[PDB]
Amino acid sequence: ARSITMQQRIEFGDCDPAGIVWYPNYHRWLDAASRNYFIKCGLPPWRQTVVERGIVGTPIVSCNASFVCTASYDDVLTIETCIKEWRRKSFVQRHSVSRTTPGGDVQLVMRADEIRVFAMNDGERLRAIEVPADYIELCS
Amino acid sequence: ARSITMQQRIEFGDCDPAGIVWYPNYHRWLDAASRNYFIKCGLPPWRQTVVERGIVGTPIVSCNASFVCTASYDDVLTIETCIKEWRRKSFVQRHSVSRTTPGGDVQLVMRADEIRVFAMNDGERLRAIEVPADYIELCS
Amino acid sequence: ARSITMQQRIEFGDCDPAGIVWYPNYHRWLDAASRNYFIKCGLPPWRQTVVERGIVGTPIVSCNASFVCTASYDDVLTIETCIKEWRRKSFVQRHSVSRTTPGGDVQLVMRADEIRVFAMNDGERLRAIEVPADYIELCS
Amino acid sequence: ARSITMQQRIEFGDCDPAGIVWYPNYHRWLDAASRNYFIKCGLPPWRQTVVERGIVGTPIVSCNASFVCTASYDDVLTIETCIKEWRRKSFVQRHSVSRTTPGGDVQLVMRADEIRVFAMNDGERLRAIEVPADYIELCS
Ligand SMILES: CC(C)(COP(=O)(O)OP(=O)(O)OC[C@H]1O[C@@H](n2cnc3c(N)ncnc32)[C@H](O)[C@@H]1OP(=O)(O)O)[C@@H](O)C(=O)NCCC(=O)NCCSCC(=O)c1ccc(O)cc1
Ligand SMILES: CC(C)(COP(=O)(O)OP(=O)(O)OC[C@H]1O[C@@H](n2cnc3c(N)ncnc32)[C@H](O)[C@@H]1OP(=O)(O)O)[C@@H](O)C(=O)NCCC(=O)NCCSCC(=O)c1ccc(O)cc1
Ligand SMILES: CC(C)(COP(=O)(O)OP(=O)(O)OC[C@H]1O[C@@H](n2cnc3c(N)ncnc32)[C@H](O)[C@@H]1OP(=O)(O)O)[C@@H](O)C(=O)NCCC(=O)NCCSCC(=O)c1ccc(O)cc1
Ligand SMILES: CC(C)(COP(=O)(O)OP(=O)(O)OC[C@H]1O[C@@H](n2cnc3c(N)ncnc32)[C@H](O)[C@@H]1OP(=O)(O)O)[C@@H](O)C(=O)NCCC(=O)NCCSCC(=O)c1ccc(O)cc1
Repeated sequence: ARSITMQQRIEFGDCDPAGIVWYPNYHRWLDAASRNYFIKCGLPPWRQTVVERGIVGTPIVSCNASFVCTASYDDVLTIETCIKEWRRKSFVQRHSVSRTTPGGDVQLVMRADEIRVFAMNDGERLRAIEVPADYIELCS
Repeated sequence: ARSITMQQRIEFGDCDPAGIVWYPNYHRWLDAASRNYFIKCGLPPWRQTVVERGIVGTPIVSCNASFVCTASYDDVLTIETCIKEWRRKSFVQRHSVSRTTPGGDVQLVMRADEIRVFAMNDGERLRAIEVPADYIELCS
Repeated sequence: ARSITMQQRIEFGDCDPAGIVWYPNYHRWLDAASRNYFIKCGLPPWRQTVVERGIVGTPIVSCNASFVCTASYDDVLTIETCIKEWRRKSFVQRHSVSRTTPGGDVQLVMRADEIRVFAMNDGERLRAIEVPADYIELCS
Repeated sequence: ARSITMQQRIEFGDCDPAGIVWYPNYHRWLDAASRNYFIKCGLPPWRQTVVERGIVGTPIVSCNASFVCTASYDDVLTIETCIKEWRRKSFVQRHSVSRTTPGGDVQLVMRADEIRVFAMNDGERLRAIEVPADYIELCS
């Protein structure tokens, strides 16, 4: 499937007392990579979609993640994101995070399969919508 | 199993432009609840265990999370944490996050099953260890 | 002046590789204490004020902070917040952060004087407003 | 003085319910720009300096910041960092954050003068040291 890649440098503050990336940081990066995928695919920013069609973004409903090896500040991560499956109102977005050894060897760092949905805010109530056909086309 | 509960107030800054908790924040809270469980169970802080026995903490190796309903600033979350299963070097730590409606009704917000391990830092290399028997006893 | 106090526990993830609170975390806490002051003083949540009168919150325009001593996970901080001065469209909000030694001795950890304003979002443009008289009264 | 520049893209999660960058995020970026300055100037990473000479990094002792205009997700910030003054054990590190209008016009977003020190961890006690002469030379 159509894959988008992005890089992410790890900062000192992104690490814990144990000297490695504090895990919630990976989710911050996964969230940026998720949105980056759609922006690169041609969708407008949520600020615009909300005005146009009520779409506030793609909130997450489920996640399955695995942490394979550690990473630390100064490491440059490479994130590869694709849509694994289009369902009805949901979609599975896969992210593979790697880093390179000075050997030119690519090591898998972590991976996550996120299940998200396009949604609208009906007043205070979040509500999922069927995946827009036009969006599927842009992402194909 | 032995369950520990803790509360967490959601702050304005913990929310996104869509006005609800930005997901990585739940993982920050899950991480605090994970450690809180061990502290409440009687283990010493990692600062001390590292000196004593080399244990740096309990890094995460895998996670399965589901987001059931939204939450926003001023909501007070209740997190319930327990150890679901002791394996060899790993353990499954379950966290249930809820909030209360003014109806006195308890709504499930999110849940996560985290797989972690007790580990040591051998120089720059993180390494898992068999779950310490003494720790299993404190947590029982 | 009217002072509001709140507590904040420091978490493992709130610390850096150097084992102490990573500074941006203090600002997260200062922001929560700022809002907590207004909530405790009786103002409604911004979600409501925006609908009622267009007020989105109190964005920061300036800050002067000093870090006196370190803090780490498990330390319980005590934050004291007050309004130091009401200007025209701005106000100076002071925050004093301390922690206690087991000696019953209170140590100053950090302090910050924040300059904020009540504001509205005119479309995409943030705009400060004269401090509402009713708010000054609630905070007095 | 020797100035180092770096870019920073603002993400959806870096914004608050008011749709603009939540302030503590600027400090995260200022901290990365501070370290980036030293790395670019040729100092080794703190992981190495701590082993070699005990230097854990450059903790902050004071800060004076001003927020000039707002920024939001997708905006690309440009951060310019330099050392404004070398004192004895401390130094003043200035950071100027800007963004560009599609007009090719550069708008100042925020600025901060941070006062930091090179330090060591003597056991649990952080301690400032006289600025290393060799470091001053690398940064010149
Ligand atoms: C999102 C929603 C309102 C959807 O509920 P709904 O309108 O009643 O519709 P429905 O239940 O049919 O769910 C829609 C789809 O999700 C699927 N789904 C929902 N939960 C799950 C799950 N646990 N596992 C698998 N699929 C799921 C569901 O099966 C359906 O898929 P499909 O069969 O149509 O293909 C409800 O699940 C909910 O509120 N969950 C909480 C969402 C939440 O708070 N997530 C955490 C914070 S989100 C804030 C955030 O970080 C963010 C980031 C980026 C961005 O662009 C926007 C937000
Ligand atoms: C942790 C480790 C070094 C373990 O590798 P190892 O020493 O070679 O040993 P091993 O592979 O046998 O794994 C140990 C156990 O984990 C189990 N395990 C590992 N991966 C998985 C997985 N994906 N699913 C299920 N079980 C798993 C494995 O089966 C074994 O369990 P058991 O059968 O003995 O009961 C390696 O998996 C690794 O480095 N993963 C990356 C860890 C990481 O970077 N996590 C994200 C950041 S952690 C920083 C953090 O946020 C933190 C928070 C709190 C705290 O207290 C400490 C840190
Ligand atoms: C806020 C504003 C639109 C105000 O501009 P304005 O409408 O043209 O009005 P004006 O310039 O007269 O400023 C209003 C007042 O601020 C005072 N002020 C502004 N800058 C300064 C400064 N550097 N030092 C001292 N006073 C200042 C100004 O003198 C006046 O005070 P007063 O004499 O009326 O008492 C403009 O300064 C601006 O956009 N600054 C950037 C704001 C920003 O992006 N802050 C960082 C992110 S804010 C997101 C956030 O974290 C947040 C947290 C909590 C919350 O409830 C809301 C948001
Ligand atoms: C840092 C220190 C131990 C220094 O105390 P000290 O060893 O007794 O020495 P001393 O008081 O003489 O201070 C050293 C210098 O700082 C100057 N200084 C200290 N406070 C101030 C202040 N408020 N305003 C101006 N200058 C100041 C002081 O005048 C002297 O400068 P100089 O005249 O020698 O040029 C003490 O001030 C302290 O613990 N402050 C708290 C530090 C803290 O917790 N900061 C917040 C978290 S730091 C965690 C972090 O985010 C981080 C980020 C990056 C990195 O690489 C490392 C850490």
